[PDB]
Amino acid sequence: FGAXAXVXWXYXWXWX
Amino acid sequence: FGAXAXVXWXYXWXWX
Repeated sequence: FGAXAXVXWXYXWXWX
Repeated sequence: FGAXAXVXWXYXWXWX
């Protein structure tokens, strides 16, 4: 979750 | 992964 990877920001779901 | 939850910063493994 959040800023890095998973869901949120960076790598996976949500946004860059 | 990273800043939020999972492994890294915030909620789960690593650091606050």
